[PDB]
Amino acid sequence: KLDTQLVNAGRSKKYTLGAVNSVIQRASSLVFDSVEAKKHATRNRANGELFYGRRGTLTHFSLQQAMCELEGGAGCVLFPCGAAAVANSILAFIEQGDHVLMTNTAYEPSQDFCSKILSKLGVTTSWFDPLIGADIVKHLQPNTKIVFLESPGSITMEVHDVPAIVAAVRSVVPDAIIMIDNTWAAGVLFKALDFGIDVSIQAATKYLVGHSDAMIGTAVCNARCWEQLRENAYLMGQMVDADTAYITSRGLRTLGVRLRQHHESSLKVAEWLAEHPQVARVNHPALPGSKGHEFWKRDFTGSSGLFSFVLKKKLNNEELANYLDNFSLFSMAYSWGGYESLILANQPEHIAAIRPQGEIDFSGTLIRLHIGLEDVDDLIADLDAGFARIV
Amino acid sequence: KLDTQLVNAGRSKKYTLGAVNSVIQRASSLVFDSVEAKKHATRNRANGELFYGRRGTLTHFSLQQAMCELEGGAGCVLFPCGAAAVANSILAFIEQGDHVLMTNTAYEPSQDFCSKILSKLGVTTSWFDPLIGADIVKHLQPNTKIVFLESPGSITMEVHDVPAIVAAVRSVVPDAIIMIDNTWAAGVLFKALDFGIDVSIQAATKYLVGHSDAMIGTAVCNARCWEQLRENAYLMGQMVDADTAYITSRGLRTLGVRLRQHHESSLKVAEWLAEHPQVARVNHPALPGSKGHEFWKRDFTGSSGLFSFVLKKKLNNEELANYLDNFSLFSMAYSWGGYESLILANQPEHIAAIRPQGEIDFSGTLIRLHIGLEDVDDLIADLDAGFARIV
Amino acid sequence: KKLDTQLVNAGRSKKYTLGAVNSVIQRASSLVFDSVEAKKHATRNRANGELFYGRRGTLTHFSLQQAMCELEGGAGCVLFPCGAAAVANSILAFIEQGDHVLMTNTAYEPSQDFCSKILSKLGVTTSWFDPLIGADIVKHLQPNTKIVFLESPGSITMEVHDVPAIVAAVRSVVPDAIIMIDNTWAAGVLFKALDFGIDVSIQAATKYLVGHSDAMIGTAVCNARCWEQLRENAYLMGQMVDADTAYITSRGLRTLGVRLRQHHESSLKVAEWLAEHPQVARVNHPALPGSKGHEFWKRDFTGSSGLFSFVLKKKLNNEELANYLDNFSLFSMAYSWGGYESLILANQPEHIAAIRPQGEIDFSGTLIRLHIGLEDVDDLIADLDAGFARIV
Amino acid sequence: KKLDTQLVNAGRSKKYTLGAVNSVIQRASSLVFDSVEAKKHATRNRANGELFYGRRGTLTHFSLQQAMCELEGGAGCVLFPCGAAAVANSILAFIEQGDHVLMTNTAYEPSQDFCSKILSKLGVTTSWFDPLIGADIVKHLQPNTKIVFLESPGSITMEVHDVPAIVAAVRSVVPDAIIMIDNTWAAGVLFKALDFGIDVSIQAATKYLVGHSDAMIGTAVCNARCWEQLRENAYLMGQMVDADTAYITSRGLRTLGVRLRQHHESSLKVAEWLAEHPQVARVNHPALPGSKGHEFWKRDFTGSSGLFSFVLKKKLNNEELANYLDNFSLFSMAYSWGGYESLILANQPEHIAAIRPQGEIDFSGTLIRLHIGLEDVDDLIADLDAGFARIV
Ligand SMILES: Cc1ncc(COP(=O)(O)O)c(CNNC(=O)CNC(=O)c2ccccc2[N+](=O)[O-])c1O
Ligand SMILES: Cc1ncc(COP(=O)(O)O)c(CNNC(=O)CNC(=O)c2ccccc2[N+](=O)[O-])c1O
Ligand SMILES: Cc1ncc(COP(=O)(O)O)c(CNNC(=O)CNC(=O)c2ccccc2[N+](=O)[O-])c1O
Ligand SMILES: Cc1ncc(COP(=O)(O)O)c(CNNC(=O)CNC(=O)c2ccccc2[N+](=O)[O-])c1O
Repeated sequence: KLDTQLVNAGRSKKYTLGAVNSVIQRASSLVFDSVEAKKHATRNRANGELFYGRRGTLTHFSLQQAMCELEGGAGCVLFPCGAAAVANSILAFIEQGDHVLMTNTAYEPSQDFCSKILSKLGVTTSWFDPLIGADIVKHLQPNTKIVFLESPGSITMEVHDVPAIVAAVRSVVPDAIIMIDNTWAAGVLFKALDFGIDVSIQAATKYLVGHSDAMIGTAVCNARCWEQLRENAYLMGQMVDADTAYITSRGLRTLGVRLRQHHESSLKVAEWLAEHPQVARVNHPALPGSKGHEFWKRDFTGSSGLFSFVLKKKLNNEELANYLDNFSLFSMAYSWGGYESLILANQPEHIAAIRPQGEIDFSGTLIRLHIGLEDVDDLIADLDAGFARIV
Repeated sequence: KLDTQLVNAGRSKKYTLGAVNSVIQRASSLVFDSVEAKKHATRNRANGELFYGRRGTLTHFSLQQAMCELEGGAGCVLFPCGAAAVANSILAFIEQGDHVLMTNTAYEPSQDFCSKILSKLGVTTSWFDPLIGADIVKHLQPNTKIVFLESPGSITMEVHDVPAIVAAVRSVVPDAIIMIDNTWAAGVLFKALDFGIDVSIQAATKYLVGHSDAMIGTAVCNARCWEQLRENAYLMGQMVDADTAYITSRGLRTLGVRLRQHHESSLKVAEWLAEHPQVARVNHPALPGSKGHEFWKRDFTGSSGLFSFVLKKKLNNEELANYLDNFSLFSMAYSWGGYESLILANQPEHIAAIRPQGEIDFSGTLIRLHIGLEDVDDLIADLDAGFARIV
Repeated sequence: KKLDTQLVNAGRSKKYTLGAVNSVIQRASSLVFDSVEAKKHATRNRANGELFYGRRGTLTHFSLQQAMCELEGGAGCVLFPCGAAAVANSILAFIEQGDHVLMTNTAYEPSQDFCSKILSKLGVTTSWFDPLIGADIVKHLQPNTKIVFLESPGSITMEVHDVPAIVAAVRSVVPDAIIMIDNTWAAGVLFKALDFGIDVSIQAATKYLVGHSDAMIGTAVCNARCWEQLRENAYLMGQMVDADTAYITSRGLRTLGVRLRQHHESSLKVAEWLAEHPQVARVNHPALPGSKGHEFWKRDFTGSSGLFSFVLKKKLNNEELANYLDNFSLFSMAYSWGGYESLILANQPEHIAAIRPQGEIDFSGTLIRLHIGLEDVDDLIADLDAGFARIV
Repeated sequence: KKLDTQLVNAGRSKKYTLGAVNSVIQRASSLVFDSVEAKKHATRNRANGELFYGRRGTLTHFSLQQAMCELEGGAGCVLFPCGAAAVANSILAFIEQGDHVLMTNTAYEPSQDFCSKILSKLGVTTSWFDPLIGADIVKHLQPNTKIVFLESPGSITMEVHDVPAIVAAVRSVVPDAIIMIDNTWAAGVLFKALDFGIDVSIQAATKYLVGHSDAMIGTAVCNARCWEQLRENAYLMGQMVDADTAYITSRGLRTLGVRLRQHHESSLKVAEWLAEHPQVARVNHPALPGSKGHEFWKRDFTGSSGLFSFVLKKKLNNEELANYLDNFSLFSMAYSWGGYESLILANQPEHIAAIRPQGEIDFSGTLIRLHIGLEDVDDLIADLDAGFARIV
């Protein structure tokens, strides 16, 4: 039923108004026909009645309903991009004197938000290994307000044991807010809220949009946390434009047919790479032997198309250039989750610098691939030609 | 030359590409043709070279150039709405232990951001009377990091003596960042940076857009402050979508013909109201006798169309309804700065609650009007019929 | 009740705005019927503003249509992908093989070319008339004249028709003719075509109504007589415009008064200054005495827009033309006009003689067409003035 | 080189993307010339992908056009505001008074109506042929036959043409005929019309190419023979589409393979289950044996999309029709199809007989047309199954 849910999510008649898709209602001012009307809207301004564009229009409410049904939440808070949803969801719950506990595999800007913004506001952050599981109790302080997960991890793709972490956190700091950047799973391949996580955050920019042309962050919250996140994010003026909400809603419609192709293609490339003479290791959550694969197999209902592998060699600059500058199909760029395939390289030194309190365990150049919707054999061909350029 | 500047602002060929208007480049991923290319973009990622959608596309850079030329700045930082530009421009400059000094006439959500978000981050806020001028030294602490102005003030429309406040602030706390919400002036009727203000902030939502259908905040910064605001806002993931940037750029083109009509019409209504038997006072910066009018006349090059007046009576609920529910032309709604005319009422109690460390000096119902582009005599007719409903 | 109030409010009923200030943007091809009964009711009202199929329009189209009928005083508005589409398709909707089309020889070139290249091969003939022919138009009417096509002011050369005299003459000989006008210069509002007994007022909404040179759309506002046939026959050619464009056009109306007053004030000031300039032979601005049909402009129009032309005393050679046109700081070379920015275009008399069928030109120097936008008028005059310095 | 790779990359050259993954959206009517020389060069290349005027298109149009020529193997793509506009205007671009149009009687109703209501009054006649006539089409050719109009599978009833036999027969008698096809069902890609010797492949891009039921656009991909005349004559009717829509259509291509594979797999599964259902008399799915022209589908197509129909054993009365159609949970009633969602439409044999000129229908029960979208196929079968329960 996921495919059916996706097609229908948020498409109530009060939002579509005769069309198939939600209307696009562009507004700041929302007009009250009367003082009574204005009073009614005012009491329901956080409850899907038209009140002010900053709180949203029909189009925003449609997307919010859809995200709440897809991720099993009480509310969905919207932001101009994923990095805004992370920074602002964390800010919404902290105060001076708090502690933040974040996976050391967190997306780099999520780490930087912590080390550069929070630290000057009297909030401390420390970090843990993604495979720590129930041993995360070691790192929990009496002032731990936030435990921030990302499964699979950015770049190196380690999958957490979420149930073990959650049980540990609840037993030691029940007041903590547990958050996850669940972008890799597009929110639907790993039902974070069903595991006792409080807030599931996405760079909706990625798979939800699906086309590399609109930026939006979402935070689906359980009932415990929705009001605080919603009201504090509002005080920060966080919102997303109506047209971007429309396009994200529209992305959901093909999310299933897309994710199934990204899964099938990326796993095939990964299986091929793992057997390649020029390849040291492959980090793909779906691949047997990858870090946390057991958790992926147990806790997820699918895979997306982002993963990485480690070359046997550490490429020098000339080799790096010969490798990356000559691809026919893979493009160099940041972000992922679109229809096209992307490639990026990270040297182990670069990764060592964004693994706080951790230790890197590879020495070759790491290549991150996003496998899009091109023919998978064309993409294999392209990688095979790349391996020839560096033998 | 303002009219000419507005027509041409940010319309360089590298942005328009053969068209009259800037292109609309929707993107998250921006592609690097080579490793060298990627290195060059990386060093120039805050300097108008394509790097990542979060930093912006051609369309964002075009708007940023235009805002910088119109307000005489080193840089323009973009946000999803005005409330986001205020909250995030202030956050960008504070740390735990700082003090914020804000006019007590500041837009309510700007005050709330302070009292509800900053206070829990160990930052204190206090407030001053808008007409305080050089006497603001009274309120300056050795830890005052931000002095936040809004001229004219929200709702009651008091105009600051900006030169006197700035001189006082500089002489006592030279390290302070002086900020203004300059939305009423659309940034161009009061050249805030030329007065020694560090950051000029707009709800671009208002006059810059001009049509009540796109939300966007801007912060034009001098060279002293641009980097910090830009980089810290980025760490908060602040941005605006490409299409909204396009539409804001497009708004500028008619900004002059619009503002001239809002000035001419609103002043005529104000002159009429000031002579009306049912009216106690009129708060219009352009009107002789209004609070700070002398400063407006000296420091501004024009007026917009937002102002307020005070009824001789304090309307009861039945009267409020009879008055507001029966207008033909004025609509009830929040925001302003569009092509249409709006009306809102505030009771003195409501205003008393958002004037921290101040004292209200009126007792009748306050009516805030936004005078749009309708025929001014039609709008007078509509108000005259409204006065008949409450005699 | 004044035009500015009309412009702000046109089309903005709550059934289209749904709480917002502007109409909603309803993007759709499929429109869903909740029941057989609902489907049957929508079928009955499919050309009557009930959601039935995207090709017939959505709420966003209905809003614009309502606003256009209000502004031009029409019974209906038919929408098209651009001005040229509204012209070609409004003519096509009323003709049959064996009909005759009578068109002003000052008509926009593609409108003439549609007649001469498309209609001719469908057994429909066209002839042309001088825009100042007035009551003597009777001389050009045939038994089979189906359409009389006006454009006032004319394209490029700006001649104003004596519309009352023309309309009275046509009605006296072929009362059942379809009289159409390309009313783009006036933006449908500075000249109220339907009050003058014209059947169809056509605009490239691309120009003034949109106002920003970034969307294309044609409109045809019809009296009650002609609406059904134009609408149904335009529908059979699949003519429509996208919902977003309809939104932007409605949004354009909002500032149309403040923009046109500026275009009027500025262009008139530039035209007066050009009239006094030694390098200028003649100025073709409808608002200016000595301009063809000025007298009809004064009587029949309530304003001027920003488009006009003037004739140089010299006929520039290619080198002087480049010198002149290549070195402007504020005027740009471009087609279209009706936007916020100022534009310049040169035409040699030989070029204009070639698109004046069955008529003669009245000038021999280089003709410059100006669009005066919203820039400072003195900056614009300084730019023009430096141009003259380049060709003395 | 496979279709999926093609789809992801079609039209995405750097001169159109400018650093982004997708083409830029260039909204424009005016396109600015920096000099007389630049203006002269743009004039020369105005139908050749150089920015000249918005009506000819911007970078966003050129990108789509390139992608369409690549996908359908054409020399050019002409763009139109909707499918119906691409049909009416592609036919109009090639005819003259005294020509004859020969069209399949299974052609989309508005395509027939254009012929019978518009072309007839311009001295152009039309006749119709059974979609299975194959090589016997020679029998319907006239000395003056200018156009032969195919649609395969046919609208509603889904009959597949034996295109090779038809094309060979037409070429043997009137080699200079213009053969056109409405190729919307195949999305231009499951049947490569131009490899079959057809001159013009027309789509309502509104359907599969856009894929989401929220933009309207027509395309006509032309061989080298026919491109200029279709393009220039379509230009004279002011035919274009807005830049944003062109963007969205190009963006639609990106997911067209993953969507069509799903539509194929799901619709085939539903069609097989319907074939076995007791309340079902016949299933018209091209992919299914016993369906008219299935044999030509198997030989000539590389896939199926999600649109098909089936015929009930009963002819439903009005009460049963309401009962059936009014109570679906996942299927919606709507026109158009080719989107992500599932749709249902009923037609009575009397309705279809009325739009089958010069031919007979082959069924007598109620005909149901299904669009199978991206929902779970078993959920869809449960919805259909509950429907049958409502009319047993
Ligand atoms: C898991 C996850 N979570 C949030 C975001 C941010 O979303 P947004 O890009 O929509 O703000 C992302 C964005 N990801 N982009 C990429 O992984 C590739 N880009 C980067 O790594 C990048 C780009 C620009 C600047 C800096 C970095 N970086 O890693 O430091 C994410 O991967
Ligand atoms: C001077 C100034 N500065 C910033 C903003 C906010 O910009 P944004 O609306 O684009 O976020 C505004 C927005 N103004 N809106 C209005 O004055 C009318 N609305 C309100 O007062 C309002 C609306 C909704 C909720 C609360 C309030 N309020 O005053 O508390 C502003 O006036
Ligand atoms: C009075 C009038 N009426 C209709 C139209 C057409 O509008 P559209 O551009 O929205 O189709 C216009 C168009 N105005 N455009 C120009 O002056 C510039 N462009 C051209 O003239 C042009 C452009 C493309 C192809 C052919 C020509 N031409 O003049 O032959 C008009 O001036
Ligand atoms: C094979 C084929 N070819 C062209 C078009 C037209 O596309 P457009 O809707 O983009 O013009 C279509 C249109 N498909 N639309 C439908 O099945 C639903 N709508 C209608 O049939 C309809 C709609 C409006 C007016 C008239 C009709 N009609 O069938 O007569 C098509 O099926």
